[PDB]
Amino acid sequence: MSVSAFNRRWAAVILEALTRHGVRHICIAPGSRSTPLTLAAAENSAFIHHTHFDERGLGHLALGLAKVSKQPVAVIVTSGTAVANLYPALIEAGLTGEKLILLTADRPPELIDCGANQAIRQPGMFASHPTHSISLPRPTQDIPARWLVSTIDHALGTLHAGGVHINCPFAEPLYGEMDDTGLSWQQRLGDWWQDDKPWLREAPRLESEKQRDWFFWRQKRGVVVAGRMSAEEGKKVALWAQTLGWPLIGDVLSQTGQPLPCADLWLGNAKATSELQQAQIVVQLGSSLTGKRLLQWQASCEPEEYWIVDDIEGRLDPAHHRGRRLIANIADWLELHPAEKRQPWCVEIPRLAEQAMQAVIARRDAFGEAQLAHRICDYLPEQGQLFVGNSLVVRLIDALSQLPAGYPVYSNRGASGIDGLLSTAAGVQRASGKPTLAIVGDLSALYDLNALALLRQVSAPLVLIVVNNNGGQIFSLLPTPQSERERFYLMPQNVHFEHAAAMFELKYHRPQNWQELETAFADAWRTPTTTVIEMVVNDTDGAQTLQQLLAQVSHL
Amino acid sequence: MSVSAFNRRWAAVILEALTRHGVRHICIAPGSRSTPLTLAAAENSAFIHHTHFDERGLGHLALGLAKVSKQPVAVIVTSGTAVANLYPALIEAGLTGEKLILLTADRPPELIDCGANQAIRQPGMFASHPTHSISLPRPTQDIPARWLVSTIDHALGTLHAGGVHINCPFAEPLYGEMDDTGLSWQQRLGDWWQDDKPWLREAPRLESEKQRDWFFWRQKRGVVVAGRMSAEEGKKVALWAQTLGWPLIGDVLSQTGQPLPCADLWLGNAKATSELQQAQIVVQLGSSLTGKRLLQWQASCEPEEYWIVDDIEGRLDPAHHRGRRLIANIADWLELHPAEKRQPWCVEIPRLAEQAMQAVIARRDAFGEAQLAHRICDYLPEQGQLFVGNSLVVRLIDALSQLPAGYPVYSNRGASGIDGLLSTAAGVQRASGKPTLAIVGDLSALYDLNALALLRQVSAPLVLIVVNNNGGQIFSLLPTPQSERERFYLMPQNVHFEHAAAMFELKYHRPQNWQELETAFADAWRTPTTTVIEMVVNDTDGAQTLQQLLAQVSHL
Ligand SMILES: Cc1ncc(C[n+]2c([C@@H](O)CCC(=O)O)sc(CCOP(=O)(O)OP(=O)(O)O)c2C)c(N)n1
Ligand SMILES: Cc1ncc(C[n+]2c([C@@H](O)CCC(=O)O)sc(CCOP(=O)(O)OP(=O)(O)O)c2C)c(N)n1
Ligand SMILES: [Mn+2]
Ligand SMILES: [Mn+2]
Repeated sequence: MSVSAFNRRWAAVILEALTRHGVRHICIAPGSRSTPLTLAAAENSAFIHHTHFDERGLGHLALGLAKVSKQPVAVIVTSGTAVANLYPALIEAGLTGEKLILLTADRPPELIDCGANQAIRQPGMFASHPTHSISLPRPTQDIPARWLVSTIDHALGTLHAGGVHINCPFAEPLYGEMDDTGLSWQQRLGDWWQDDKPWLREAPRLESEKQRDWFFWRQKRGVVVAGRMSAEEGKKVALWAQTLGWPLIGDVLSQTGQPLPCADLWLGNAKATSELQQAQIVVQLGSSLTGKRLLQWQASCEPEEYWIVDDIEGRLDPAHHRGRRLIANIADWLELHPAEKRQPWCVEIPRLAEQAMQAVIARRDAFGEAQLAHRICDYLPEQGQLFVGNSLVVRLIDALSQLPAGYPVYSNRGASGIDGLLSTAAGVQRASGKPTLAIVGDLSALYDLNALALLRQVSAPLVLIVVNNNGGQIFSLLPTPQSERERFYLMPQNVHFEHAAAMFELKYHRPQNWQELETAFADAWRTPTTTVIEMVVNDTDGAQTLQQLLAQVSHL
Repeated sequence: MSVSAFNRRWAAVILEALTRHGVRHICIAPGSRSTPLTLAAAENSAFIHHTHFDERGLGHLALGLAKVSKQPVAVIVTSGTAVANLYPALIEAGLTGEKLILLTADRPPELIDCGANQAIRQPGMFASHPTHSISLPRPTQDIPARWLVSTIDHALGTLHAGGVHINCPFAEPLYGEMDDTGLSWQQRLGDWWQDDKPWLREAPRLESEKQRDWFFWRQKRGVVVAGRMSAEEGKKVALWAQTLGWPLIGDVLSQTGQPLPCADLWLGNAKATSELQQAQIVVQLGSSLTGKRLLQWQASCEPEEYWIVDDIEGRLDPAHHRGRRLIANIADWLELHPAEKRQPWCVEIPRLAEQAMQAVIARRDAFGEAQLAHRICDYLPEQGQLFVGNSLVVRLIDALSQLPAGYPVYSNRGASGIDGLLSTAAGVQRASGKPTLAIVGDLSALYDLNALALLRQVSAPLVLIVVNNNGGQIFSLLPTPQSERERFYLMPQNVHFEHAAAMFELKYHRPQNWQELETAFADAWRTPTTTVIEMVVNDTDGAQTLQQLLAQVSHL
């Protein structure tokens, strides 16, 4: 009888189904059409609920929660452009593997393509970007509940990685007190309601087999390249490479401890590339390599075989080497392909790497973003985590700093968007409950400005450093044309962030030197709140310092 | 020879072609991959160039420019999530007809699906929402320029309404001096380069035929419903209905002068709906009707025929009446189907409409948002335009005010998103150069908060009223459940906007009464700048006032 009640019973099956697949966090934006999902979510004691008014930020909040928790995270939005705003986070999840379950409320079929308010064509609107797409039918008791839960169970069970789009049409009436409509329909699932398992368990695992000729290849002159991986994996890779006696090129995202630091500099030295030409195999673990010199060396090197080990699917070598693409958990893969103690074969590169780091240390004093990057390991929160933004900061830390082995680093380096860094950082913090250092540029902070609202609720101190070099100064590093560079590339906005912090009642510091910066950090880590630290620097100093250090090390 | 040079020659053909189809405005966001497009655009003197750092706002800026200018507007963004951020404005354009030309830079095919930075699958990523989608091939001189310009001319030439997605892959190198690579390839177009017309002229017109039985139907008892249309159209429709003697129900978006105002109130009176039961034909011009009582009357009425005249395509009647869907320019359609002077047939409704307005007038004094809506006609800038936001404000103005005939009203009421209202208003202002009054709610202002950067550049005064009722109070009008209402619907953010204005160096007022509001208005219209006026009101007063006035008029 009651459409509004059955709507909520239908939605209740969807949300309860998700709890059987480890969904704990659910992120909700406001709306009317989403009522059945949102009320079902509110009533379900399994969930931790997060809310936000910007669906683009909401998507990135979910991304950050999923990134850290390694759990699928659900999102509820209403029909219309609210759904479209999830696209950026969905795309990034597609690339880096976060499991985002997007429950998107829709108008019923009778209200599509007839000029109805807030009604658009939603099925398939994210194209190939979701791993799974489910277009649910118009709710009816004539479709059994066992079908509905089975469909959700299939999507979640077979999900190796990435996003799921679950489009959810509901007809009005949406409101009214609940009667018993749909109760007997729900009760057809029997004691599944009191169970802790899915209705349908479908969970095939995707994994490459052991390479049986590894014991042959590990005897050769190899190189280990470490890309993005977990903090624990980084430590394991570091020990493994050391035992092999193979040089380890470690990305800022690797948490390997970077035993040959400043690779973006010493890879620019012909003596290094000459030595690396002796490598017969490269084993890369993880992906999304950061540095330009590393990506250039990757593109140029011609080992007999190039292997990439990672737990995400598809090709990961943009230079298309002859070799192997091995899908595996990195820690597991290392146990299957163990190192045996062997004499190191590289002689020149350790020397060069030490000289490179010394060159950077020689320039540590100036109060600039290159120096902040270089020294960032002095400001990492104890037992905390680092969220690095995109553009120059990730490149400068990668080139100029040596981050501690096993110290957790998080980022959005799939598509490397500057559109969701603050809201992602909020999710990263909330998921782990750890003190968090996040560092972003000024255009990045502006892009996701309203995410400062989310940063008013963190469970441990979060320091947000905004490096303000007045524009996108990556375009001063790149060889952009001088005539058009300022108006069409850099796009300086000539703002500061003191009033933004004040608007959201966040503590704010604008340190003018290292002493004030250290005092600001000392102040910030004291309370479970977000502190904004704006570091104002001269526009092109960071880019020019990198260029100068590159030139200096290349002549070593 | 030079890939960087040819990239720019290929892009130059694309941008020059657009100038032959009335594209004057181009909106550009920063990136490296977009370099060929962006430099080609920068070099082309036909364009007015706009920039912004948030691509979602950039899309809405373009939407606003197109909305007012009635010409196609181009957009350039780089590859990755930048592209995804254009979705909301593209969807809105699909519904209300703005011609947005989206030039989205892409990686070349060899860098897709191989773990390359900022490379995603872009062709088809907007699904069915663009009117036309072009996936350009990897640039090569082996494809003649005449094909490239012809393909663009086909897309723009046959564009009745809505967006065009032009995906533009470019391979590196992107930078480098221009040599003569591609010059002879371009010159194959001969003196087209000096012409003012397209290479291929393909411009069929889409239009319904004259209704040959109109002289029969115009003598029947009809009702005219006026939805969204141009300001000039509003005036013509008002005169046309008056001549026919048919009652005119005029939307806030119609600019008809609303001769039977407060329709959202008096349509709730059974005596009005009883009189309307005599209507044998309803002729609706324009669409996207605003008010609940009007949408409910539309759904319940059963005239012999229901006609909708509008210049956008497809079904526009969400109640699916037996009738006609007539595609035409509204002014042209009225000339093709002229009115005959006939005696008005409605007697009861004019009485009710007068009584309804008196009821609202009785409550004009309180300093609340309902009163602001009612009185807004008294505060319109001379020779200006109104941009009305979504949620309560558009509904309160529609229900409670009588806007002057022919006074331009602009809005985003296709999908009615609250995600781009400030940036749209910025585009609306820049397109017309007129003094602009924009009114939005607090969550709306937060959603598009960084668009205040754009409002730093207006060519005439813009007053931005932010109605702060601490949350989405439309969900206090809707029968949402009380227990979950605050956390999961209203989502109060408990902020003010004084610091937001200050951040972007915009004048700010927080008036405490009408005198102070009028003083703020007086100061604001004096300079070509944006003034922020924050009206802080009691959260649920506006909703409750509307509810009470509805009840009051229903009992007349
Ligand atoms: C949503 C979107 N849209 C546009 C872009 C293009 N884009 C970039 C990519 O080229 C960098 C990808 C990467 O890190 O590899 S970096 C950049 C400027 C950032 O300025 P900033 O925050 O002040 O920092 P700074 O440059 O260090 O001064 C832009 C605008 C994007 N990435 N995402
Ligand atoms: C991008 C997106 N995402 C979510 C929504 C859902 N949604 C609405 C639709 O229900 C209203 C469509 C309409 O106007 O017809 S209104 C609304 C809250 C607005 O709060 P406010 O600005 O403070 O104004 P107030 O309510 O008067 O206090 C939301 C969140 C949306 N529209 N667009
Ligand atoms: Mn910057
Ligand atoms: Mn509000």
